[PDB]
Order: sequence, then C-alpha cells, then structure tokens
Amino acid sequence: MKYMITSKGDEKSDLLRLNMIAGFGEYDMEYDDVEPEIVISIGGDGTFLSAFHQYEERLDEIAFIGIHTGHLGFYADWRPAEADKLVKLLAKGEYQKVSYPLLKTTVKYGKEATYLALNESTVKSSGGPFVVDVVINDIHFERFRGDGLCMSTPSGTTAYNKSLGGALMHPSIEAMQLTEMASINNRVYRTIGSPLVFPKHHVVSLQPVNDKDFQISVDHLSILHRDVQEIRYEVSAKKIHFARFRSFPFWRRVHDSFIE
Amino acid sequence: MKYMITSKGDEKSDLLRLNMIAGFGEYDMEYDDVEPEIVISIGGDGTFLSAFHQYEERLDEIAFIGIHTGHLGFYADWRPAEADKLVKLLAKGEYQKVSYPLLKTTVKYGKEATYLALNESTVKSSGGPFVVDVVINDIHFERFRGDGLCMSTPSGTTAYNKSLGGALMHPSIEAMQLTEMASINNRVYRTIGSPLVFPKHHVVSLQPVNDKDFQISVDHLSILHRDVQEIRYEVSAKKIHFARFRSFPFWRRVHDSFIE
Amino acid sequence: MKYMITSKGDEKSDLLRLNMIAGFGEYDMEYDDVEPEIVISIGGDGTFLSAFHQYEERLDEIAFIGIHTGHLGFYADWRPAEADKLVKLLAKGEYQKVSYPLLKTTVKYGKEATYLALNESTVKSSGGPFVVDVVINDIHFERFRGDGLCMSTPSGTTAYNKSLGGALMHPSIEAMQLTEMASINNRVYRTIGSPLVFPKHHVVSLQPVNDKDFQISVDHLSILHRDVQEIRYEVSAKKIHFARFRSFPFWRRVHDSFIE
Amino acid sequence: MKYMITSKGDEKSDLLRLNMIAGFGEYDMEYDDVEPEIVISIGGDGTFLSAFHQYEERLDEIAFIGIHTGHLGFYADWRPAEADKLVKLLAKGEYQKVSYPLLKTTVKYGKEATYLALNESTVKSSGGPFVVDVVINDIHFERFRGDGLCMSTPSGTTAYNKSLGGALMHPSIEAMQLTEMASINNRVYRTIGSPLVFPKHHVVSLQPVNDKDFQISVDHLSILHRDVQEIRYEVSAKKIHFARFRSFPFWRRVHDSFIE
Ligand SMILES: Nc1ncnc2c1nc(Br)n2CCCCO
Ligand SMILES: Nc1ncnc2c1nc(Br)n2CCCCO
Ligand SMILES: Nc1ncnc2c1nc(Br)n2CCCCO
Ligand SMILES: Nc1ncnc2c1nc(Br)n2CCCCO
Repeated sequence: MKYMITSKGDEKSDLLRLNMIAGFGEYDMEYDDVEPEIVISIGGDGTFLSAFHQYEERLDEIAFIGIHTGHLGFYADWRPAEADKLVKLLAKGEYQKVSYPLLKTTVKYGKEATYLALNESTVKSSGGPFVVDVVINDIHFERFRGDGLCMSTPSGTTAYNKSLGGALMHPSIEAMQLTEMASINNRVYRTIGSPLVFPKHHVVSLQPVNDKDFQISVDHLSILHRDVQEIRYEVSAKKIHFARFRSFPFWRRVHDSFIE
Repeated sequence: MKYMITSKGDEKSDLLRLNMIAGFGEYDMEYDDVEPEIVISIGGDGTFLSAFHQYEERLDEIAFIGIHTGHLGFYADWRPAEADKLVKLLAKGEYQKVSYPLLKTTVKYGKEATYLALNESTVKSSGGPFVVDVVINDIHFERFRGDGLCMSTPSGTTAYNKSLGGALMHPSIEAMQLTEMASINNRVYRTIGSPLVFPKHHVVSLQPVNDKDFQISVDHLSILHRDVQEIRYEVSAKKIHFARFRSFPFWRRVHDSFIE
Repeated sequence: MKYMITSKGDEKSDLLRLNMIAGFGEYDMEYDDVEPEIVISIGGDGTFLSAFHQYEERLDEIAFIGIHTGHLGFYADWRPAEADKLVKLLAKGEYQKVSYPLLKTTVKYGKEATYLALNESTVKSSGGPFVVDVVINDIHFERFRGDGLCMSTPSGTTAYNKSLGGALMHPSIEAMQLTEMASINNRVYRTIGSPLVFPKHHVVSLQPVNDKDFQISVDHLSILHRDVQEIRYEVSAKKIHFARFRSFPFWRRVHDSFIE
Repeated sequence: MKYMITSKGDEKSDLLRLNMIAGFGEYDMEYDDVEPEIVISIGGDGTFLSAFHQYEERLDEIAFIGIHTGHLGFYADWRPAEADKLVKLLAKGEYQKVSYPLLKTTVKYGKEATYLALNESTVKSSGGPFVVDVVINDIHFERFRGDGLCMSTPSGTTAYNKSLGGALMHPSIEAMQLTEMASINNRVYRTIGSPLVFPKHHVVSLQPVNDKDFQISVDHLSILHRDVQEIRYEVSAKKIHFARFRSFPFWRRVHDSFIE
C-alpha cells in the first residue's frame, strides 16, 4: 500500500528511515506522503504527535506506528532493532488495528475554530488573571480562578495531565479528564480541586468573566486567541488507529516509563 | 409491588417512614422486607449503604431510592418534602431505572471470600508496615510501600477516593479507580503516585511480601483477614439499580455537595 | 510625623483616604509622600504591595499599615470602621512595630539586577520547555523540568505558594520556601516534589541548561529577562516593619481567610 | 570517656560493633551503657531512633553518631568503611557538636503523660471516625475530619511528613510542621489542607469532639490512649546532640536519599 515515514531529523532517525524505505522497496509498497495508508514515526512521542497532526483529515484511512530512537515513548513504543521485522509484517498487511479516543476542542468568537488533540488542550490567561466559569452540560459548575485548566485524552493522561495530579486512564475508556493548574481556594473563590473525568457526549465549556483573550494549546500548538466567547470540550467522534504489531500493554508501557 | 423502608433511627427519619407507609397504604402496595421490589432509604448515604448491603443478593430485583433527612447525599439525593410525590409516582410504577457499576473484591487464603462494594474497598496493614506487590492483568506493576490502597467505584469517587487525591468519575463509566495512601518514594521504593483508572475486565491483584495479615474494608465493613494470599479487584458484572424520579445530574449533585 | 496614604482608586477607598487625612489634620502630622514615616494602604493586599514597592529604599524608616475596603487581606487586615481609631493612635505614636522577613532575588547576565519580594518570586520559561539546574549552597541538588518554580517569603506562603501545595509558615520564622510548578517525573527526570524550606544565609541558585531566557516575576512585576546566567535566592537582610495597632494573630488571619 | 554501641542485631552490624569496641580498647575509653557520653548506632535510622529513646533523659549529656550498614539514612549517615577513622577522632574528642530540635507531646486525661519525638507524632482514631478541634495558641482554628494528623520535627520532615505532602525543612530551623491525613472537605466540613509550620513557643492542641480514644504514635511507639481530654504539641526546649565528624549537609543528605 501507500506509506510514508517521518523522522526526528537527527542522524540515527534519518538513517533508520532510509533503511526501512530500502527494506520496503523489497515489497509491493510505494512511498506516498500525500495519501498514505501507513504512517511510521521515527524519533520520540513528539515526532509521533507531528505525524498525527500532519494527517488529521485522514485518520480513518491511516494506521500509525511509532519507533523511538531515544527513550521509550507511549506512542513511539517500538525499539529500532524491531525495524526489519516491522517492515516485514507491515508489508504483508493482515495486521490488527487498535483505536484511541480523541478530544475535540471548539473555540467560539464574536467565527468558530475546531481542533483535534491527541494528548490534551490547555487554557491559560494572556497575561493577567485567569478567570473562567465552568459549565458542564449547560449547568454552571464553578468559577475557576488560577493559572489555567487542562483537558486530557486517555492516552494523554501520562503527559501533562500526570504532572497536574491527574489520574492515569486506560485508553480503551472513551473519556476525557479535566485538571486544575494552581487554583485559588479561599472563602470567596471555590473550585472542586479534584480532577474530573467525563464520559462520551458530555460537553464542558469554558466561558470568560473579564478578559476574553486566552492562550490555548492543543498538543504542541499554542496560540493566543482573542475575543473568545466560549471554549467547549468533548470526546471526539473520530479516533486514531494504530497498527498492532504485538502485545505491549498500556500498563506495561506505564511501568516501563515511570517505575523501572 | 412489594416494598420496604429503612430508617436512620432518629426522630425525623422514623416519622417520615411511617408517613410514607401510610401513604403507600392508599395504593396497591404491600410491605415486604424479605422480597421487596422497591427499597427506600431515609437518613443519609450511610443509611443507603446499609440498605444496599442488606439486599446484596437481589440487586437485579430491586430499584433503590434515597431520601436525606440531613444534608444532601450522593445516594440519598431527595429532600423529605418530596416524600408524598415520591410515594405517588412509585406506586404507579412505569418509572425509569438507572444503573451504577459495582466493585468485586475477592480474597484468597491458604478458602475464598468475595464481597461487593458500592463505594470502595481499602487495604491497610494489621499494625506493622504495609507492603504489597501490585499485579495488573498478571504483570507485576509496582511494589507498594505505605499506609494502604483504595479501590473505588465510579459513584464512590466522591467519598474516600476524593480525600486521597483521586479523580471524580461519572458513574455511567464502567471503571474502577485505585489510589495510594501515604506512599513512600525514595531511590529504592518507587510507586506510580498517580491514581489509576481501570476499565471493565481488567484485574488488579495485591500480593503480600512479608506480613500476610491485612485490614480490609468494604464500604462500612472493616475486617482483619489473616493468612491472605491474594486480594484481587475488578469491576463487577452486577449493578445497582435506582428508580429515576426526575433529573438530578451527577455533576449537579457534585456541585451542590462541594461548591455551593 | 511625615505620613502618606495610597488608595485603590475606587470610590470607597478615595473617600476613606480623604477622611483620614482630615482626621490627621487635627494632629501634629504633615502629609509627605517623598520621605514619609508612616505609609497607610487603603484597598486590598495588592494595594499594600504597591505601597511596599513604592518605598523599597526606605523600609527601615517606614512602618506600614493596611486597611481593606473589600474582603480581609493578610497585609490589609484592618476594617474601614477602625480608621478613626487608627488615626488617633497613629498620631500619638508610642506604638509597637513588628517585622516580617523579605526575599532577595539576584539575576546575573552576560550586569546584575537585584529585587526585593514581599510575597514571592517565580521563574517560568519564555515559551519553550523550562529546564534549570537547582544548586543549594554550591552543591547541585536537582535538574528541574516543568512549568516553573516559586520562592516564597513567610507571609507570602498564603498567596501563590499555597496554591502550589506549599506549607503555611508563621512570619516570625526567618526562612524562604521553594515550590514546584507542574514538574515532570519519570525514570529519567527526577525532582524532589516536596516543598523545600530554607533558613537564613542559605543560597538557592537556578542555572540554565538550554534556553537562557526566563519570565521572572517579583510580586506584581513580571519581566522577561534575556541572556540570564544565574538566578539566586536568599532571605534578605532587610525587613518590612508594620505598626502594631492591636492583637491580630497570623493564624487567626489564616482562619478568617480560608476557614470561616 | 564512657561510650556504648547499639546494633541492628544482624550479622554485619554485630561484627562492626565488635570491631569498633576492639578499636576503642586501644584508647582511654570505657564501655558504659548506663551513663555513656557517646552513643553509636549501627544499622539504620530505626536503630538510631531506638538509641535516641533509650537515653531520652540524658540528651544534654550524650553526642549521638549513626552508622548505616544498609542504605544511607538521615541519622545513620556514615558508611561502615569510616568506622576506623570514626573510632580515632571520637577517642581524642575535641570534635564539634550539632543540635536538632525536638517535639514535645503532652497528653491529658480525666493524669498527664509527656513524650519526646525525634521524627513525628501522629494521632488517629481508635476505629470509628476521627474528629478533633484544632486550637492554636488558645484560638480555635478548625474542626478536623479525616484519618488523622501528623506533627513533625524538622529532621522528621524527610520521613512520614514527606509522604503526606509536607515540606522538607532544614533542621537548623526551630519549628514543627503539622500535616493532614486524608481530610474530608465539603460544604460543611472545612480544613486548611495546607501543611502548617509553627515556630518555637507556639502551642497546638487537639481536643476531642465525640470519641475520646485515640491511637497516638511517637516515632516507633504507637499506643492506644483512652479518656483523652487534650493533646498539645510544641517545640521542645531539649535538643539532640550529634558529634560532627565532617561536612555532610542536610540538603546533600536529601539529594542522596531521594534524587540520586
Ligand atoms: N502521551 C504521553 N505520555 C507521556 N509522555 C508523553 C506523552 N506524549 C508526549 Br509528546 N510525551 C512526552 C513529552 C511530554 C511529557 O509530559
Ligand atoms: N459516595 C459518596 N460520595 C460522597 N460522600 C459519601 C459517599 N458515600 C458516603 Br457513605 N458518603 C459520606 C460519608 C463518607 C464521606 O467520605
Ligand atoms: N500574602 C498573601 N496571602 C494571601 N493572599 C494574598 C497575599 N498577598 C496577596 Br496580593 N494576596 C491576594 C492575591 C494573591 C492570591 O494568591
Ligand atoms: N528522619 C527520617 N527521614 C527519612 N527517613 C527516615 C527518617 N527516619 C526514619 Br526511622 N526513616 C526511615 C523510615 C521511615 C520512612 O518514612
């Protein structure tokens, strides 16, 4: 089928890419980076994220694969020594696919911009104090005061979510998790404190109180949005598809990255 | 149908019980506390828990209802002023039912004892140091050192789970959440720290390292178990059923209890 | 003596200022905002902070006083109804003074800039990843990876420090407290996690690893510093002096602000 | 002078004790475990704690020394390979001494019992719910609801205090730190959450609300006290004295134990 390979750009990653291409040349495979069916990332999780966002509009047409040249990653979870055996089983096809949920972020202005996040989306102030009203399924839940908020995907919970006290969530759970960043709690400002986990079809919207300018991040991309009326979060109907090469459980991946 | 009513035992709760019984006497309803179809709890969440455990073996035959005479509860979420309108719509039937997931706890000895928890199950030491190996789906995840662990249901996340930094989880999510209690982390002992959320059919087992005696709690019940070989957790195949009286969302329930 | 009064600028604060000035006119007191001996702040804690920084170079010549027109503050801790009795005992003099410790921040470039903080000083990245080596009394303590760090004064622990999990410290303790902001901890990056409390004459220096540009805050002032070689923290030899009007304990102040 | 040596009791520790005694026999030193001037602990921090509590009544007459046969400890901070050079400089004397603060715990009944803690003192319930009123310098600060409380010494902050989110405090600071254990916080029960650090001469007293039986720990010793009227904490006027063998800073000790 059609395939393509992105590289971190350093020496080891570029050479592993060329060796896999040459190996692919021994099969009924053609290199197409416009309409690929297989997208291979070589580098780290960040390299995988860029590969994800390069092909956001063809997610249901692509099975992704990640190779880590550095330390183990949660998306780049195959060692370089498995590249040759990766090429062989990829070329035959007949492999299984696994799907992770994604987070949809909609921003409303005085038009409307929608983004897809594989890890998380964060909202911070543009300089002054960050204050938003949190509305869950149209009911006002809290007035949040602090540094900002973070809405994470399941597989994103091992990233920024984890640093903010969030729980680690198995990616087979179609959910999204919201965590707080340095919240103020006194007798006048009150926040839940606890991380919140939302199921599918629940809608979490952030609404400004004073300043309508916010710094909004979506994975690597961080952009200052102005005259924002609403930021609403929900589990996306779209999913990312991975090619299943062998058994590498999420919890084993979690153990290897944080325990030993 | 057959119904019964439990009471906290104080003055207000006993009188509300007798008024509802008299009101029920105006309908095709008979009081049976052996094989009831409707179980009404009057008091607090603790009163509801006891009502739950009184009828553990007939969960799929019973729709529970909670009335709080004191402050609002997460299971006893109807005010006493709604008792008369509760009696009327209960007697007709034709009401909707909602179901929450439950946690199954299995304890193995050198026989085997199984329990059902509506909120959570905790494991602590019997006096000395608490040390267990945590095994997830047969792979060794961590050696936990500290005060103990807590495995919570979705609806249980607003109880003890919340106090231990756990996330709040919508009860429509079939999952269980594991949190740590005062864990030791140095260069030799390592724990994940983060709360873990497990989907259905994932099995979390605790295995002793030195002492085989543990203080095991299941909701209100706390029992010292001796010569324990294994404690394994998993989302139960059984569910608790609530009679749906009107719209009282979980997140609104969360807001009322903790925010305002 | 010479005195001056700053105001939040809103209606209630300007009117309370004019009433206190008129009351002061009934005594041997002259209004001098160049070399005042008494500085009265009317508004909130932020109004007090600006009053503090307006007169940084004459701290040992000035006894500060804070009046809150809004909610209670930790520096503006006198109600407006006490203004007339404040004017009277201030004009006589013979009052007691209390002193709080201050934090000295030194920034080194490829000259050198020194600041005094009443609450805290924070260091964040300029956009990319924030990475610094933490050096305590010339020994390398940790390589910090995350959002940033916060070094707080004792009286500053009830502000930003508190939101980051820091401890609340009685201001009679000559110390400074360092807290982490969303730190990364895996098998390769390690941080202490815990807040650190340093005594007098201990020096904490932050040293860049890659990017030498940092966003440095000192109370309200937040400035982007470029080509930074070192940021070193230590308890200042200077102290802020408050005029003691009656008994308002720090722990009572803490209770009123956060408990009830 | 008079000296004695305690041992963990395992093989390596008993043999190191006998070698140091034989080495001491080459000097003007006599073994007295009744009125020793030097107390050497061989094993771990727990071995040092028992050595501390064996000689509580002669603290100002004794300079303690800790040797770790296992991993590094905060009190047993000298390697076994330094035993021979330890014996030599100990026998001459003329060494420097360093002093750490201690925590005094007073328990009142319906007589009165006082204890000295080197690490911390914890209070938990005897089975049911733990509820106490917290009174600071005679003013009521909070009604605490949860698992329990922990009052730590400076050098004790690296133990249990650290696991409960407490700050790490340099032992030259004469202070005590109070942390919470799994506290309940809703709209009706309120706690400060943050750890509290108290200076010398501040008195923190715990007072029962319902149950007057509490499980009180002081370092290793944990005892069930009945009919308790009050538990009050304060920094002790007594201090533990260490013999200063060379430069081993607390922060270096902290780095070695938790970072690398
Ligand atoms: N999903 C993930 N889980 C754990 N680490 C991840 C991650 N995605 C990325 Br990119 N990283 C590493 C950089 C950010 C670290 O906070
Ligand atoms: N599910 C729940 N959510 C919040 N509170 C609950 C609860 N169940 C019970 Br009983 N309570 C109150 C007593 C325990 C408080 O920690
Ligand atoms: N020292 C302090 N303690 C508690 N609140 C303070 C404070 N100084 C200021 Br300004 N504030 C309020 C604004 C910042 C809130 O985080
Ligand atoms: N002061 C201390 N600092 C760090 N560890 C200590 C300690 N005292 C003891 Br005993 N230990 C180890 C056992 C308890 C671990 O929580």
